[PDB]
Amino acid sequence: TTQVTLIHKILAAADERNLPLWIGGGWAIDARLGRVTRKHDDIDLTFPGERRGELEAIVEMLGGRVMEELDYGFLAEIGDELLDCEPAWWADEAYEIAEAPQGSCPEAAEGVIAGRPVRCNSWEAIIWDYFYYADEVPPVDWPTKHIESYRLACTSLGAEKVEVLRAAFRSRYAA
Ligand SMILES: [Cl-]
Ligand SMILES: [Mg+2]
Ligand SMILES: [Mg+2]
Ligand SMILES: [Mg+2]
Repeated sequence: TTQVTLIHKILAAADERNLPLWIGGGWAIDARLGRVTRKHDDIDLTFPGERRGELEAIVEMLGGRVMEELDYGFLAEIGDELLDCEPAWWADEAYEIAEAPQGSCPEAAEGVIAGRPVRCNSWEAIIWDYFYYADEVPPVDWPTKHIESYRLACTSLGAEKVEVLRAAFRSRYAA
């Protein structure tokens, strides 16, 4: 239960600092479902961009380090575990991931991990990121774990909403 214990430690330290953090990616799907559905390669977090130093301080306090700087976030390691961290920026009434559908970082805790309520990115934000992935790697060539996590997110949001979101993504990035 290494990752669950680590998620709880990170969120405890963030709560103490009044620092909201959103679980993202595959763990966000499992958190919203309230069920662990597979083994996860890492823990994805969305953090307030202007408070990055506070997240880095949590990482250091837990004995980890920032490992890799990305174009739109950073990777950290704590022990044998990887954190894939991306910023969200204040947009008047909420934090938002750049270019994501509005509502990407809801204020209420909408998931549960091992009995703990947790903030997590919205289904629309979760699914939106798979759309970027489809432009990168053809979906027919996706690892089955991604195919399965995608279809689970789409079952949870519903086919109607997913079709409309996909169409909006195509219109956004049409050239
Ligand atoms: Cl950043
Ligand atoms: Mg991940
Ligand atoms: Mg990741
Ligand atoms: Mg919402």
